[PDB]
Amino acid sequence: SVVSIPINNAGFEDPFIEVVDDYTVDTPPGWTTYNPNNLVPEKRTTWTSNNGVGYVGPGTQFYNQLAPEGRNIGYIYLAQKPGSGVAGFEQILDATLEPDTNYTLKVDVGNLAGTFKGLSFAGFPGYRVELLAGDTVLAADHNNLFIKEGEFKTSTVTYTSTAKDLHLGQKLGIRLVNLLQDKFSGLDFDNVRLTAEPT
Amino acid sequence: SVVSIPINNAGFEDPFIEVVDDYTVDTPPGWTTYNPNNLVPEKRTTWTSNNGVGYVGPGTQFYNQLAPEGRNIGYIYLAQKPGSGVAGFEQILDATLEPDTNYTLKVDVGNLAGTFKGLSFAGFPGYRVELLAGDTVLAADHNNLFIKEGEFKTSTVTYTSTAKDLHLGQKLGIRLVNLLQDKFSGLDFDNVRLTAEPT
Amino acid sequence: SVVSIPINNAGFEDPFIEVVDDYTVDTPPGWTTYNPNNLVPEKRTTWTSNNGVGYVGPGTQFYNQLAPEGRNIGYIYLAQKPGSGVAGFEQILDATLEPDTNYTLKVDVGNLAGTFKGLSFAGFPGYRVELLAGDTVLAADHNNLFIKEGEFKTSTVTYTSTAKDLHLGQKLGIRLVNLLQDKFSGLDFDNVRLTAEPT
Amino acid sequence: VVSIPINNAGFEDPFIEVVDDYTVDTPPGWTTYNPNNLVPEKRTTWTSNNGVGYVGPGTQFYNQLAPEGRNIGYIYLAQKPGSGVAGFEQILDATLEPDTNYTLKVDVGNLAGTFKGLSFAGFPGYRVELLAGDTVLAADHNNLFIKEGEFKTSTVTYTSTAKDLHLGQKLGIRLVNLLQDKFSGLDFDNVRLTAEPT
Ligand SMILES: CN1CCC/C1=C1/C=Nc2ccccc21
Ligand SMILES: CN1CCC/C1=C1/C=Nc2ccccc21
Ligand SMILES: CN1CCC/C1=C1/C=Nc2ccccc21
Ligand SMILES: CN1CCC/C1=C1/C=Nc2ccccc21
Ligand SMILES: CN1CCC/C1=C1/C=Nc2ccccc21
Ligand SMILES: CN1CCC/C1=C1/C=Nc2ccccc21
Ligand SMILES: [Ca+2]
Ligand SMILES: [Ca+2]
Ligand SMILES: [Ca+2]
Ligand SMILES: [Ca+2]
Ligand SMILES: [Ca+2]
Ligand SMILES: [Ca+2]
Ligand SMILES: [Ca+2]
Ligand SMILES: [Ca+2]
Ligand SMILES: [Mg+2]
Repeated sequence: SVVSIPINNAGFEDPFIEVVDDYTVDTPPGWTTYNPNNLVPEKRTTWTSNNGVGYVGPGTQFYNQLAPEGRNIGYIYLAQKPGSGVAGFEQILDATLEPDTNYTLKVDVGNLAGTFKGLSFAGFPGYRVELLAGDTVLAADHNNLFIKEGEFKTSTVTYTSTAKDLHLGQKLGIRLVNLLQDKFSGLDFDNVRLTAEPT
Repeated sequence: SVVSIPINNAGFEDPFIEVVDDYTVDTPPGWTTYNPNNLVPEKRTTWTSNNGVGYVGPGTQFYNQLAPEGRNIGYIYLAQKPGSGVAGFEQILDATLEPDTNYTLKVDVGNLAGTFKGLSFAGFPGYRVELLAGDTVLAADHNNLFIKEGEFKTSTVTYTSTAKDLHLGQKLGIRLVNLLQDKFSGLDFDNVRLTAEPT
Repeated sequence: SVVSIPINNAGFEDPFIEVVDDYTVDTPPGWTTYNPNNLVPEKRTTWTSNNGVGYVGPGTQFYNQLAPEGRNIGYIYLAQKPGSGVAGFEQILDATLEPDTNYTLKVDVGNLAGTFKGLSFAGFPGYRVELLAGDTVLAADHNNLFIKEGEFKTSTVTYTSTAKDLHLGQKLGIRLVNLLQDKFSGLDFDNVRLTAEPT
Repeated sequence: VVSIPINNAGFEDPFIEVVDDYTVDTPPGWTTYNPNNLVPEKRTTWTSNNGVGYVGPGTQFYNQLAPEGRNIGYIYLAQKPGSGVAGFEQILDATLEPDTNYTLKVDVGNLAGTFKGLSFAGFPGYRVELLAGDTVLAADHNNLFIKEGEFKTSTVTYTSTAKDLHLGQKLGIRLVNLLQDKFSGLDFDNVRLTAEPT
């Protein structure tokens, strides 16, 4: 009855990282950088806004737990001051909106904890998880969960299509967004799952 | 330890409406028209985009139930084509954002049903319910409930403040939004409730 | 020697209306609702039989002309099925029927045109314009003029009193009647004029 | 311009031999329009009545001969003004057609003089109606001023449209005495109904 919709690099496991708490600063394969406010430069450093993957592995300093799934999470970090805009990840899927279907989008959202190289990761920028059809946002979870420092929680976004939806046949999309509402303005995501069930 | 946050005209019971299925075309008292795309004119007619209150009482042609609370609901109707923008209701409260507090916003959202002499009320434009602090959207439910033709369902939006939140001491706010993602592009709200509970 | 008999609100200009195609749903001031079949309720809505005044200004969707006189017209719309009865406007004048006098009553009658979101204004219910003395209809034009969609035409009713008329000294009166013989079952009136002239 | 057929349109049936003589029974081809039961089944000279009258050479009642042929059709109502209305009705075989301008004409007579001590001064008012089914499409309710001893031609106009509700219903004619005043007799003659494209 309930069907899994394929998503590329849904657990950010690509690329493989060898040393715990190491990370990349380039867009994860299979994802695009959602950049409506042009906060993330094409060429990144550890100083600029950036995104990529990080290995949340045995004895990680940043969390009270391992990655929700496999080795890695996907992160978005924004250097600009709170209120300067939003950015994150986007992926347009091969699947299209079908009529009389219940879509359930689940993503794990992480609030980084601790102190590293004299930098405090206390605080949280807010998140939004969006399900798209074309570039319409069908349904979204704008920051409803409370996520304690050093944990992940599962966001759930749901849409139900009717027989005559205007967006039928448009490609489904997912956006994972750093709201940059506060500092520390890094946000982690993991284990994106999307299911469809005929109504 | 749960506390009610007072909201003016929270069930749109002002003004009194005498005749079932009658309605106003002016901003309900205590509310303002959220109008970021200027879709709703200053001077409204029965022919234009409009908002107001509407009596969903015994014998309603619009619903398979009465108003969620009292006699009336607040409606926002947009005449423009899907994707023209959004509009709805906004109210800024006296209450301010306090630390270590779980805020819970609930609102009933209505999908109007039926026909009238060639007019069709089938379909639904999408909703979003927002909790604000100042100009910031702290949390929002963007269209996650599926709502059948001729029913209301309760949307719940939640935010939890920490001790160090950047928006502490700013005025809480509520926005009820017609997404205009499809037609028929009327949307109803009722029974707005906001509670605050120390963590 | 042609004298014009004063009629209150003869051109439906009270009340003043700001917005083109806006309208009241209350009997126009100076008039009463002629309601022999009780088709028009005391409290009217968008969904009921109604009457009132309507602003036909530059840009109106209803007519290929402006109002015959000033800004406004007086309208009567009947929701009930054709054959259900008649309704409209009546005004009893201060003037009385005098002997050996030619009476000329003129009124412009409007047939609405067009379409609104599935609603059609195509068709016309028939009109009757009546000159009264007391409760007696002295003369009436029952639907003799062909009125094209989106235009007004002038109806003229004539009565010549003799020295021995049964009704001498009775109060003159005017009735503007929606016949409800077909649909669309709204029609409009404007610019009511009554003159008296010694024979 | 098409002539729509009407039976006994001139009230020429029945033939009357003596000038100013008359019948007191419903003219052939017509029915008595009687919504208020003012006219009895059995009529005398004292009751409300209807019939035909020979307005021939030297007629006492008019300044002219019948508008058409020998006879007119009359309606007289004995009841007091305001008691109601009565007259003649005929349903035709022709039915309402769209995009058509219908013109109904009838001459309407205001009887004059004194006869056996009765004054015919005054006039009850008239209404000429065009019908489709039992709907009055159009009517002249007493718009003409008719002088004592004259006939004047009443004209009733209706224009049909493409989606008229009454398309295909039988056309009909009513000639009505309004009983608004006395003397409360009313005469008609020369009923003509034409049709032409819009
Ligand atoms: C030098 N900068 C800019 C601010 C944060 C950052 C990091 C460098 N390594 C990191 C590892 C984990 C989280 C943040 C950083
Ligand atoms: C916020 N930033 C900036 C650079 C890397 C980083 C991480 C966020 N979560 C992480 C988990 C594991 C390793 C690194 C990061
Ligand atoms: C969508 N619109 C436009 C005008 C009023 C209307 C209503 C919506 N809900 C209602 C409930 C009761 C009465 C009217 C309305
Ligand atoms: C048929 N109806 C019912 C409600 C209003 C209306 C109008 C008719 N002519 C009008 C001219 C101007 C404004 C409104 C109307
Ligand atoms: C005896 N009565 C009472 C009512 C009218 C009448 C007439 C008798 N012959 C008539 C000839 C012409 C007109 C009227 C009458
Ligand atoms: C008003 N009444 C009642 C009985 C006869 C009648 C006539 C009316 N016109 C007439 C013309 C010629 C002859 C008789 C009548
Ligand atoms: Ca992972
Ligand atoms: Ca943190
Ligand atoms: Ca309410
Ligand atoms: Ca609906
Ligand atoms: Ca006017
Ligand atoms: Ca029309
Ligand atoms: Ca004849
Ligand atoms: Ca006479
Ligand atoms: Mg309150």
